[PDB]
Amino acid sequence: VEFSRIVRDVERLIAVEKYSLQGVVDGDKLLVVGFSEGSVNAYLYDGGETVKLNREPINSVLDPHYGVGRVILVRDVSKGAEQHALFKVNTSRPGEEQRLEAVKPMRILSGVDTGEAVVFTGATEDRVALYALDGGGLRELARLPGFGFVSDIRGDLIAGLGFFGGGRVSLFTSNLSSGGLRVFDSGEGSFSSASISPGMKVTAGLETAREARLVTVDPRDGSVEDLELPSKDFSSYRPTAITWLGYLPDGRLAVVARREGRSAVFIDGERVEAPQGNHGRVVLWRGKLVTSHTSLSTPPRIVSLPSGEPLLEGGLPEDLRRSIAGSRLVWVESFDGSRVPTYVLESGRAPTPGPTVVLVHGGPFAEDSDSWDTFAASLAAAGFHVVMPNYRGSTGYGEEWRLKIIGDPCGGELEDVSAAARWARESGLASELYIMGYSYGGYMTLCALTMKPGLFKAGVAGASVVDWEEMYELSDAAFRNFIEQLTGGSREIMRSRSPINHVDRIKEPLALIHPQNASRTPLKPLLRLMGELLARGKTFEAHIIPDAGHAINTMEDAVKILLPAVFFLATQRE
Amino acid sequence: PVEFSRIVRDVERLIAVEKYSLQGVVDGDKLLVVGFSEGSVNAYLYDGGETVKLNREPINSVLDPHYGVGRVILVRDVSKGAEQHALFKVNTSRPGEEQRLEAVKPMRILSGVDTGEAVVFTGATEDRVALYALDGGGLRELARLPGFGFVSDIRGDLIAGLGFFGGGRVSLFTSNLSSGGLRVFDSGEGSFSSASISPGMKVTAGLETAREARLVTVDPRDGSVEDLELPSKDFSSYRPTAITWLGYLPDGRLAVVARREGRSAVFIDGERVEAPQGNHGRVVLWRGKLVTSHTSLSTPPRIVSLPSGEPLLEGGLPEDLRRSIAGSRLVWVESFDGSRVPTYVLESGRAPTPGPTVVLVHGGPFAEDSDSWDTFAASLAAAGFHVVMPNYRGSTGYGEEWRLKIIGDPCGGELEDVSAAARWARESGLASELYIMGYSYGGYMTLCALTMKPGLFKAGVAGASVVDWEEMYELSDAAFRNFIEQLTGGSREIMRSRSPINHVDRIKEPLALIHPQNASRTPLKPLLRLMGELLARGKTFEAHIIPDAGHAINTMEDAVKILLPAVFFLATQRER
Ligand code: NA
Repeated sequence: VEFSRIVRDVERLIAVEKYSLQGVVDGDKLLVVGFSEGSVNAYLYDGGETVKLNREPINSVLDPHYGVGRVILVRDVSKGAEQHALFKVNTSRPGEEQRLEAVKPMRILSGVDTGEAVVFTGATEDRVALYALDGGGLRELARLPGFGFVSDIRGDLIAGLGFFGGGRVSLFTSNLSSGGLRVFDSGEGSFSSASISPGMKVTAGLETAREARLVTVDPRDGSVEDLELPSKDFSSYRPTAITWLGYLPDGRLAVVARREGRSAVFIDGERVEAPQGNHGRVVLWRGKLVTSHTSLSTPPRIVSLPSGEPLLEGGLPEDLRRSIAGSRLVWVESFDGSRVPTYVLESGRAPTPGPTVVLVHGGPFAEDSDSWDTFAASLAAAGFHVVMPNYRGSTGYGEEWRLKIIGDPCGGELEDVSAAARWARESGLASELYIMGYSYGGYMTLCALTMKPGLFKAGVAGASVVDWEEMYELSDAAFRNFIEQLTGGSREIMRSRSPINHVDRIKEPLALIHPQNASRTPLKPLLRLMGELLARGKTFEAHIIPDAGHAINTMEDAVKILLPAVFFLATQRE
Repeated sequence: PVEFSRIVRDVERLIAVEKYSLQGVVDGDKLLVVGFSEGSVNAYLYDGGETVKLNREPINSVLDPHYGVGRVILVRDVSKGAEQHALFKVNTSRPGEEQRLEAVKPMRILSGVDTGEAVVFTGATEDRVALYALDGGGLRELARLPGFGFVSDIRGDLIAGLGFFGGGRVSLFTSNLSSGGLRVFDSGEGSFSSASISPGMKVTAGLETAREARLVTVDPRDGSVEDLELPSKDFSSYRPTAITWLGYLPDGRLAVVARREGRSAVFIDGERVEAPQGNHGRVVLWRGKLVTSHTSLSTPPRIVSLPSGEPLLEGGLPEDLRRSIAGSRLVWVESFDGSRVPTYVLESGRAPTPGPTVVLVHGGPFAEDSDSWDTFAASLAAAGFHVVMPNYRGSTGYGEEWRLKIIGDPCGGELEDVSAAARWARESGLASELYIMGYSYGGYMTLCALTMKPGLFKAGVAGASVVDWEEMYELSDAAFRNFIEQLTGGSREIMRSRSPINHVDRIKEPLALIHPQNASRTPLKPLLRLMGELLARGKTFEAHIIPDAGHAINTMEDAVKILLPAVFFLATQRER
């Protein structure tokens, strides 16, 4: 088909600037970070115009207290390095950077700038520690028992989140003046967000096996109670996650919470009209609410609420814009009676019924939400509708649903994926069906083509697992433990659920995209698969790529990993 | 930053450009052309400024028609690129309706002629190469051939052809439609090159000797050979080194296309006929005028009238792509033993001088880089690489002696010629950095260069490559087993010692492997073993295996998939 058009469109989708809202600084300017093709810059936004604060690209910026007249840039000390330096920029003098020399190179994990002290967590060779940098120099407030993140500061009280053991995220506090550490264990749940009330309590999002709650943790005694808000929109929403929360300067509590792959914005419990998708932090700016917004049809952008009008968004050309046309959540009926929550991104370049890709997510412990995805957008741009099923094993729909995969790889979850394909069929969406996925999704491609021949017209398997038994034996102890958990410790399940053992059954074209030198997705087992495919007469395409990396950031990453899947599907279509 | 979308747009347009091959004259004076158009290889009748498509699904070729026959025999791969072909008849009055010739099971069809009453062809199966005759009554094996063999011409009961029956030498052969059998004629002077049966039932053949070519008359009844005297001396004074094609026209005149230094000339009964600079194919008589094909490094294959040179059918390139070729030249590179390697150089209008340069190594090995259109070289020129195309020993076009030097010595003197062309590029001031790329025997040469000459090139692209002579032999059809024997001088030691899979530890440069999965000449299995070795020995590489495709690419999509990875790879290396 139209190869150069697909490439031009992929270039634009890769290059589109994506924005996140960091806070309000200086006198009522938005601090926003923009990401374009693996390059991060920080900006002041003030009504139409953006002004870049940093010189060379950065990693991130620390969280500013409302109105502070400076920004703290976090920047990799080397190309790719996992160690950082801190640089201050005065908001009145953008582009002029002052290296914070008192802070040696370390892995900067998080931070908040009070305007009087930069309070941050960092990992060195020796430790993870909470630090404060002020006029007198650098102080270590506390050593932390593992990775921790500062969430908020009000006066001398510091609140944060810690991966301090037990499998879940604890809350912690420290004191700006005297340091120390107080940890508040999350019990059956896991803390997701925290902000300090004007009354010096820690409001926190506490995610659980089912619904998330908003709790008040008293830092004087560790008492935890459900926090009741003046408006009951938030509690009647029944969130499963709490993304972020924060007190606004007027003392009202802003909460962003999620359920079923989309978020909602609340101010003192009252829900605010917001564009469908997912949202980030909320600020009050010139007396109006502002957030970031993303969806399957919309790259991360800054919007005004309640209108949803974009204040800052990357440009896509009209033609590409119209190709990526609208997302929706459908509950697909599987075999169990179970209902598989499935996102659908419609293509403006495909008729209905049209060519449809079931794009299976990796993990498996991950979620397909209504959030911008370069892969789904590229497929839509190339004239495919995209179906993204949260097969059992997925996160975002409670622990019971995630746990269903355990013991049963290439079982119920493959039935869920197949259920989503039949639904695409059964609803009038799909004229023809393809499967594509990476990581566990690549494994699902192979499982589909082996266990459900005739379901899909062709399949793309990226960074797939081909044989659990071999993998278990090749692997490091972390990955070995996962394989042991997934398979229920049965060598018999390792074998029967391994697609290399069922190559005879494949009847459809298969494209393999695979890293040449990735430690946890090794090439040898894939060479075996290809040998098995060739021996048994099967149509296959293969692309073996050195240094594939682990995110599609640049056009080069896309050309290596995404383009071959798209060109392969486009040629299989016609 | 690599200009990916610009590269794809250029590569797609250069692939897409229509290309034509002249095949004969059928029915009511209609030209029979094979054309790449609408993204695939098809067969067409041309007459009265219009084409009519004969086939439905894409094809590979057609059999040579006798003049005025009322059908065309399509040759189509029915094995998704593995080159097991079937034959399909189309009546010229009913284009687009195909009758499969079911009496011929799929096999590798090598050549053929359709008299209108007998379809005569050569084909290779697992156990033999054979000359076949097919009629309304059935299929006959006229003779088994001791190697690759090709039907050249039929007049009456007499069949003439050419055979690779030993030592890289080409023999003439005859058979009889009525009675079959095989007579082989070998020259002690060189190799026969094309053949056509005179009205007097002699076989006129090109004879390529050590350093020149000439025309001879072979009497098939007693095997006598004499020089053919022509009524014009232009041919003889032209001093050709190779014969491209010859054929008797219906009016009895003898058309000869002969060449030297990678450009051809057209002669009718010895007389030189004005033709566009480049290379020409077959000459046909159409409505009393001469028509041939024409190509050059800047000119995709087209069909032209002689002596005007005016095209009847041609594809056009847009100005931007036309300017991306700044020029071409033949240079003579001095090799390791003093031999002068005739080397075509395609200068990019998009590269500085000195600039990034690709040594693009031809396949075969019995093939040549000439002043003839090369899609791959044009794509490289468009992506900002100069292209150096060396006629390493084993190449055609420069005499039997140069061609036969390769026999028994793969990855020997011919690799030194490739390496000397590379050195010349750098030493002459053309090349700022050097890459190697090739397909088939050319991909063998990439692998041989990176194993035997580490550090000469910055990076290599090996497409459809020979990896291991030994395993390829075991997997080869009767024809290819024989050919492999000839190339290796029958030595299993040469088979091992000259296979790059046995020298993977020596590789120091980045390598891109490209291979059609159903390639039946250079199979995929040894490539998978090469990948295992590269991995075991900690070498960095990328690989691209193309589905439902083989050696003979006949669609735009498969061409894009075999070419684009190479250009992307080289573009990226250039920024390294
Ligand atoms: Na997703």
